[PDB]
Amino acid sequence: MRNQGLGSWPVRRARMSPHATAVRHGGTALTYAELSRRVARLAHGLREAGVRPGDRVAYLGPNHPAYLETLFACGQAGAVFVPLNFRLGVPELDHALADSGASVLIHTPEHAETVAALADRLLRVPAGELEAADDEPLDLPVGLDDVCLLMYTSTGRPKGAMLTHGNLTWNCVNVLVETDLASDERALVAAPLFHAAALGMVCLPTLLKGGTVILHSAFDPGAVLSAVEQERVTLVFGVPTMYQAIAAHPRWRSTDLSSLRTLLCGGAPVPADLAGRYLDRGLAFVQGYGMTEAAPGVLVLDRAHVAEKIGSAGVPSFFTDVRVAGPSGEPVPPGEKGEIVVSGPNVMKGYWGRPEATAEVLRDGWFRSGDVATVDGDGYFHVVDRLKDMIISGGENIYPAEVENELYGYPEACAVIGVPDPRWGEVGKAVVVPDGAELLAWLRTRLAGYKVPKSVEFTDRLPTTGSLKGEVRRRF
Amino acid sequence: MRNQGLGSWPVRRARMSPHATAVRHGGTALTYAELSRRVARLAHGLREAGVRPGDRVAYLGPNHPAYLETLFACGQAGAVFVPLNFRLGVPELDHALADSGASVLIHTPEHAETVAALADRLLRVPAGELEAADDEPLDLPVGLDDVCLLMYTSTGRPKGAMLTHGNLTWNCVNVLVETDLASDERALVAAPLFHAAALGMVCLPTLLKGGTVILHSAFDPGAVLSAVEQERVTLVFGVPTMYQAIAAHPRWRSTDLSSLRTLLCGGAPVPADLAGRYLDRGLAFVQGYGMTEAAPGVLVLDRAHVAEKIGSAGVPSFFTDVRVAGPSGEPVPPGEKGEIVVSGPNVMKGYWGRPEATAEVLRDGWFRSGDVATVDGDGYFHVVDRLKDMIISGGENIYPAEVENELYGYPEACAVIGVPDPRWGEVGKAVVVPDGAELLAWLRTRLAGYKVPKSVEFTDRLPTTGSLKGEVRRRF
Amino acid sequence: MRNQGLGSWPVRRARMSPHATAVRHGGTALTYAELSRRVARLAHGLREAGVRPGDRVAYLGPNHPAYLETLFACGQAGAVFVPLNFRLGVPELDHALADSGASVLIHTPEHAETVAALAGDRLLRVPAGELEAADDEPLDLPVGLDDVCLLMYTSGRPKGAMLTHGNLTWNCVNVLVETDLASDERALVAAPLFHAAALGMVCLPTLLKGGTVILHSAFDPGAVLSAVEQERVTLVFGVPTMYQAIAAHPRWRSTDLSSLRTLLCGGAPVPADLAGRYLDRGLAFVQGYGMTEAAPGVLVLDRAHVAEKIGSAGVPSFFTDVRVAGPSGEPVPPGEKGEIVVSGPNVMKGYWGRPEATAEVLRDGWFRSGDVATVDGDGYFHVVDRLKDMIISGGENIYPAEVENELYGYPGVEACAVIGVPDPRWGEVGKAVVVPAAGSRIDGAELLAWLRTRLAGYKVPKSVEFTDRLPTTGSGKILKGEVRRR
Amino acid sequence: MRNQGLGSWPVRRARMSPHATAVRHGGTALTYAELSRRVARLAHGLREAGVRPGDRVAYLGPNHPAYLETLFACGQAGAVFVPLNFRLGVPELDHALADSGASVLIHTPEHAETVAALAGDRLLRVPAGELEAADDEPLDLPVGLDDVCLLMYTSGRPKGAMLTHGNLTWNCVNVLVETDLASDERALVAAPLFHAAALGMVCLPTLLKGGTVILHSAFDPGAVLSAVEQERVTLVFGVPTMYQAIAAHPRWRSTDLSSLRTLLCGGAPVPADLAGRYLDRGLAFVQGYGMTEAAPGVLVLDRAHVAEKIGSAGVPSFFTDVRVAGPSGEPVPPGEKGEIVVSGPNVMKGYWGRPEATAEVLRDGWFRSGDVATVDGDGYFHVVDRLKDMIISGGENIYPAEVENELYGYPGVEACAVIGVPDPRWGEVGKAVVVPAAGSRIDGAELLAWLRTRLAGYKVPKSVEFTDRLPTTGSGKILKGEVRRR
Ligand SMILES: Nc1ncnc2c1ncn2[C@@H]1O[C@H](COP(=O)(O)O)[C@@H](O)[C@H]1O
Ligand SMILES: Nc1ncnc2c1ncn2[C@@H]1O[C@H](COP(=O)(O)O)[C@@H](O)[C@H]1O
Ligand SMILES: Nc1ncnc2c1ncn2[C@@H]1O[C@H](COP(=O)(O)O)[C@@H](O)[C@H]1O
Ligand SMILES: Nc1ncnc2c1ncn2[C@@H]1O[C@H](COP(=O)(O)O)[C@@H](O)[C@H]1O
Ligand SMILES: [Mg+2]
Ligand SMILES: [Mg+2]
Ligand SMILES: [Mg+2]
Ligand SMILES: [Mg+2]
Ligand SMILES: [Mg+2]
Ligand SMILES: [Mg+2]
Ligand SMILES: [Mg+2]
Ligand SMILES: [Mg+2]
Repeated sequence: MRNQGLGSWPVRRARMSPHATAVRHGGTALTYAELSRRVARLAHGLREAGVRPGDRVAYLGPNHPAYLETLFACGQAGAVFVPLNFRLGVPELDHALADSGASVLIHTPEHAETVAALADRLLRVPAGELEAADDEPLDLPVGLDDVCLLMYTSTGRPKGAMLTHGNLTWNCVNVLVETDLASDERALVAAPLFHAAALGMVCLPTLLKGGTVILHSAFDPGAVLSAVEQERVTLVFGVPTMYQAIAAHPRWRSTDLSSLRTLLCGGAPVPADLAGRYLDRGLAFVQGYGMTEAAPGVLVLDRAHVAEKIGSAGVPSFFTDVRVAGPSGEPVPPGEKGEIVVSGPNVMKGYWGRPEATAEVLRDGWFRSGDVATVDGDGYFHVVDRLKDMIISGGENIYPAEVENELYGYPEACAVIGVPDPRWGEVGKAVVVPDGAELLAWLRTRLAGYKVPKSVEFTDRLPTTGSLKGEVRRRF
Repeated sequence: MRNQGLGSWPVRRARMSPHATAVRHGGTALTYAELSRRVARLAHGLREAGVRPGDRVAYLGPNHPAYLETLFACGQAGAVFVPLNFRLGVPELDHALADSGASVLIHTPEHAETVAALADRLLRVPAGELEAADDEPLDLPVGLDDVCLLMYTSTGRPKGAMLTHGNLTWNCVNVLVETDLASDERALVAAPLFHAAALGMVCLPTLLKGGTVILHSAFDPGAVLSAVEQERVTLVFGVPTMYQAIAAHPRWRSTDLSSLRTLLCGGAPVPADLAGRYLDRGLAFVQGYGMTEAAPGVLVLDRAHVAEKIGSAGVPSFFTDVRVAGPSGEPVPPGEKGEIVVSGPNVMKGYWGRPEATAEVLRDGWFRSGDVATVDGDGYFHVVDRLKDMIISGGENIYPAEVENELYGYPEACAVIGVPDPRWGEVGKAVVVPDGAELLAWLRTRLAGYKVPKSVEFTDRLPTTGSLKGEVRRRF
Repeated sequence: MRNQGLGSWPVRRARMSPHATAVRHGGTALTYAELSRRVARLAHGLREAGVRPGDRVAYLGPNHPAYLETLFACGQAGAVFVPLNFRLGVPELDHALADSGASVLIHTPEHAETVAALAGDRLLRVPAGELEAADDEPLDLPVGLDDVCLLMYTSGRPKGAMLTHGNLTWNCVNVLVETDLASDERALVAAPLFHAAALGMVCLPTLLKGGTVILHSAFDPGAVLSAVEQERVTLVFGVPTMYQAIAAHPRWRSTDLSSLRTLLCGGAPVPADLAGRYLDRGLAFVQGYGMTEAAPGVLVLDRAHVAEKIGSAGVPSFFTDVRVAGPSGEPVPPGEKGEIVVSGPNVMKGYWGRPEATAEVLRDGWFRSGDVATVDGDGYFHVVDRLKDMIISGGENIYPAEVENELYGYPGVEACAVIGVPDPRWGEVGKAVVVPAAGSRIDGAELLAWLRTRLAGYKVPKSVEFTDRLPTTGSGKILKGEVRRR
Repeated sequence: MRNQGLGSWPVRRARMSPHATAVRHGGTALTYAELSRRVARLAHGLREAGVRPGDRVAYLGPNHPAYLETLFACGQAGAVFVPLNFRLGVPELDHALADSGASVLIHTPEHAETVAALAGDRLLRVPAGELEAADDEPLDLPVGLDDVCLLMYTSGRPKGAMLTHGNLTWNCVNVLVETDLASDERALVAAPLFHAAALGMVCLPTLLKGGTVILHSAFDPGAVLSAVEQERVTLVFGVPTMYQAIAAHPRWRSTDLSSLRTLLCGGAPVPADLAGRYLDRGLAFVQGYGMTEAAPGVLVLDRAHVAEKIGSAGVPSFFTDVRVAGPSGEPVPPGEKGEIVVSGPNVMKGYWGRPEATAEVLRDGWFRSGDVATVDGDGYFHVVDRLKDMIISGGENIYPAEVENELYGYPGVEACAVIGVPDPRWGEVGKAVVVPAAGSRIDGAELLAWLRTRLAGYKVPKSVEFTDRLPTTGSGKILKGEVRRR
């Protein structure tokens, strides 16, 4: 078989479990054989619409069978898939389509308006039209080092992370090594497949294991609770906010959750209170740390250590290597702070048409996360902060997230930011929404003096749309 | 991490589950951390004994922790491991050591006599001596295309199958894709680790998943039954003969088997009667077809189809491609006979220092199994016979195994062999152990005339040590 | 340097010989310094026009600096170059553009009309020299030797040969190993650069060596002779028909040829007449055999061995392996006929979008030439015919070239071609198509009767049809897609 | 052909120029045909003696056909060649054999005693020419360009540079691109083949081009001159000390040097005296800079640019990238000092069994030269000193070569060396070690007092110790492991 990439997956799965159900969405159920044939038809269709090896095909739409069909079809046509972030403005879609140089944009009816407003040598086709009339799979030569997809990463305009067929395959291998999945898996995907997390951590590994991927086009806590008991979901991925919204809904206590085997949380660390609430209900989080550039898995905190290592990001996935390094590039003394750097077959080729930006951050197979961390005696990592947020005050490092985290012990939302100073170069400045007074004096009971902000401004709201933004700087 | 091969596995597993038990043998229990440190010490030890990248280290001994320690140590030293078949004569050991050019032979006390009789620029050291006094892992550069081990294949002298770190890694990925293993796996290894089957199908995948490998230096049906209930085994690999011996032992009915989740059978097809007996007891066989040259997995018949497709070899493992091909090299019309040929990342680099012999059988990534087969409408394969046993009679193919299989319906053991003929070029000759008469007339009720042997010789015993041999030819 | 491909060549060469003349075209000369600045301006320009890694850029025009600028600019932009046969009509160009999926076409002004008529909605049509951006700093995109450099179309429908950066780099290494080029070469490219021959055998190796490529937009033997003595050409590539026209020109005696060091001849063998005419003016041919799919070098017959091994295609280039194989695939009894099969780092990735057609001719890195040949005890290859021109008649093979060779011995046969035609008795039978000399009269029955004299009856065509002209390539090979016409 | 490595070179070359002389050594000449038969006999012989893929075979002896036979036979047997420094004592050879893990040692008869004293239990000791098997059919084992061809030991303890088949192949491509070699080269190898210079810059490229390698077992300027005029040498490699001894010989005027086309000089820059002495006999040096770990080519200063860019190490070879980097790793303000870092397919796999020492100097395919240098506006490199010879004195850098350069200007300083010596005030301070001319008397205090005249006080050594001779390499570089002696 000449196609070694994701394009071949539907065909390989169909030889193994043709009649097993692969995708559920509204009333739509696709078996593996139905997926293979629908993929082979869209591939031949992209060929006929003039798609050639290395060409980019964008998808603008929600979690939906068309997402996976476009993904596998691209692979089958030797093309590069581009899953757009469906929440972005026209200017931003335009930027993503210009940069990737997409030659075809496949979209769902609800985006038809927005698609018609996009900047003219792009073939914009509604999902289902482009599909052709052969349903025998193409077998084009695709190696694992060939780019499978461009995933745009939000300090500059967005950059396309080049994830190879190899990157996503080896990420799925990592998941199968560290988590226990089976043939009879029923995985609920209510996080977006346009993020590496839903796609890499749950969708692809469930399809590869011959289980069922249940897609929701939207996140609703209630639909997720109903889905869990009605569909007998074994496997869910979410970010803390999605598990917060689920636990907080009226039917949290009423819903039957005995079917859940594996609850994956990524994106950010699970707050202690949230982990405790799921634990109280018999549910333990597997916590993942990762990034787009690692396709995305890097560290796993297993359900056994979730309580024993509170707000650890965990240990390396099997085929990855992870270290904390200085600016010096060398490993730091254990317990000391440095930058998480990642290496392995899951790590990206680079940023699409940005080779210099790539070289700042990728070198000798090692990717710079932009995360400050410590490694404890047991090789468990502890994320401190974003290296970009770091304040330098009389040559001493201040991690806002440490100072912020103390401010939250005070009787809503806060940001600590760097501010020029005539003699220290930079000094802390707390921005707080509440009912006030100068209790920086409380912070002086809690922090190294030099870490305490020298000023505190009260406000009414902060740019907290992130679901906080360092545009707080702009309001110094 | 520069070592991408099996040598790195103990270190990667120890970052993940240090305190979980990896190996049980007599009273010996090794945790992953204990395995990593023991491996790092044997690696440094091999270095100090003058082992350099690409050097061969042989192991002569039974299933035992020293087997895995030598395997991982070789990998860690950038060396090539050579697991000898412990049942072979001195002349045959000599041939395997000459051909591989082993520079170190590590052995267990019981083989000390035999090792002292071996032909003088070989360093012969008992297991445990060579071990050194650093226990920090070496990180030498090892790629997946580097040879991990030489596995000798029984029509000529034995040939060393070069299995790369890549071959064994991708075989383990295949196993994790098609079978459901967990962190809490307890796998019994009473088949020899010097075969690709025990090593590739069970041992490596169980270690990679963070479970426990229970080794028995010998096959005893009784010890296996006791082991299953006393140790709570979830996972067993065997050949039909080993499952035949287990089911036939006094304590078959008495033994508690509720712990068994996955029963793997390989080597040959499970006789209907044997599959039925395990089924009657609630136990379903996953059947594997494979060969040394595929590291070794190729086809899987899952527990769901074990009854529905009796004596099918099954469908391709996910990352493999399998076809029946003519001498013409092309796929054959469905249902027609041809040679199973295998392709994929599990398939060997070639036979050690035999490039011409390799080229007869490996070409464009495709390996010739030497197995005649058919593929049915559902893509399920059916092994007919060994291409080498095929008889050509007036230009028509006779598969002895088909004729033999009819002879076994007659009221012990039989072989059908080719025999020169003045006008047909070759003709059948049945060799039977019983009480006789010429009931080739019964075969004429059952077979195409041209397939019926033209003569039948009765005998007392046949070379049935294989646990039949085409040395029956020699007694034409 | 992250770009290992041809896109990095102008920057690697500008570091060593910045002020040496790289390209001469009439009154225009680029130094290596200027080539690198122009290539980098065009690569930036292409990217501004939406060119991204793997996109296809086509060039329509003759031998021109813009050919080499577009080639190198594509590599620098991580893109794939598509050199179009500039003699094609718009239906054939439409096919090449659609199959390739070119999203940009650069053309010289004489193709403005052809370009206006192309099937194009998502093709940017650009006149050469209108996409030169302000930024002249070389881009350094990650490009490996296994990345595709260009699609070169075959003469079924045209198939796009995927030549990698490695394929073309290793062809140049083959040329440097077997031919003696120096930093003062003055190479005349009067054959088309859209063929592998001029590009791979003369153009790129000369640029690699810091030499001067002299381009002619067209072949005129009179321009070639003026150029050799005026420009002191050291190196020429041509097919035998070019070298014939050069020798049959009135200024062949008066032209100073003393500068000529290396005469490369490919496409077909040099007739004994041709060798003799050049021998007597001191000039010997290095004869090469190759194909598009080997980028293109495979065999060479050097000037030292043209004497004893007459009509040989010669011996393998250093990094290339060459064999004659059975219809099986297995090597043949030495002396007997089989197919030339080629292996090495010069051999293509496969045909673009045509994986099944690729697998029929490319397995285990061995390419099926479609050439029938023998190999002698000395490893010298002898090309007999094209496999697909074979005529099977009562289950015996007939080699038409053996028959055409005999037909040339008959008074007033100026050109001919023997094709397979269906027949119920024999499956196939030969038909001769013969072009008579303008001042010669030929009886069909006498011609056939005379062949029967010379050949086993099974080889002799059953019929003869006369014509004024046969379908010949720009070079002068008979298409044999005159099966269609008779 | 499954062997892509140097092991296949004798068979690839026997196909093209079988009867051309490949190697001449006094009265012995091998044709390419005979080299291939001998290499194949030895490869079979090695395998009979238990040599398998990846095993190490060492050669102890001078420049000799057996060097090249063992090299190519190792490749053909899938094995790794270990060319030992034949000037080493048995403790240093024992180290090289133990670190390499050689399981076979081929030696010429003059090393019979040294070889008898080696620490060996599992080493087969073999006299050259005693492992020639009957089978002369080339083996074709699978060998990739990334397989290790040879371990070349560094001058800590010696480190084994893993040079791949690719590394050495791509060095030869670099040589063919930048130097004008032809099939009639007659290359004199009077420098040792156990160094990368003679092997990679002259020997292998000449064999690739179907030329003749003329080997001398020893360097004697009188033999070199006789050989040039008698053998009509076209190509020579040497370090400046070899070219100095050749020019200071009585038969330099009477020797016909007219055959010389290419003079390659590596190791160190040619003094202005040397260039002038060769200029006046019509001869110009192609000057190369390189190291073992780049197989070894990196920079070249061609004869066309030796005039204006005096003391330059020149510009990068075509397939090699070269930069000056901060202690950071980042490129430096142009004109300022940093370390030469090298990238390209010629750069080694790493040091054998020494992955940590490798990672200190080799990341992202960039190798740290240990050379301090500047680059000018023209991309020409200027080597200043070795990084590890730097003297840090009150946190200021002192370049000893800048100080030794000034010391050479003082009456009767024949040789000298400046080393770092510990000091409590400044961390480090310089000490001069000076060899006086046999007929010169020098006051230490006056020498230092005069340096103070010429240099900032912080650069001037605090002490001077006199000696009769300094530790110099076979070439003539000062070891600087005279730190040990003073
Ligand atoms: N489990 C986690 N714990 C803490 N921070 C995390 C975790 N997962 C992701 N992050 C943060 O989010 C980044 C990933 O960004 P993205 O590629 O957009 O998913 C990481 O580099 C961290 O800064
Ligand atoms: N499941 C199976 N069914 C039938 N034959 C098998 C099966 N597994 C292995 N074999 C046979 O045994 C061979 C493997 O030999 P070995 O490499 O020694 O294990 C295959 O090529 C088949 O001939
Ligand atoms: N020297 C030659 N002698 C005979 N045929 C040749 C020679 N050079 C090229 N050819 C033919 O031209 C074909 C390549 O065509 P093309 O790829 O279009 O250049 C070869 O496969 C041969 O059939
Ligand atoms: N042309 C040259 N000019 C200056 N130093 C050189 C030159 N060629 C070689 N070297 C020095 O020799 C080193 C290589 O030593 P080796 O690897 O033992 O040949 C380089 O790193 C330089 O320090
Ligand atoms: Mg950039
Ligand atoms: Mg053989
Ligand atoms: Mg000029
Ligand atoms: Mg096709
Ligand atoms: Mg033409
Ligand atoms: Mg000679
Ligand atoms: Mg070390
Ligand atoms: Mg020396």
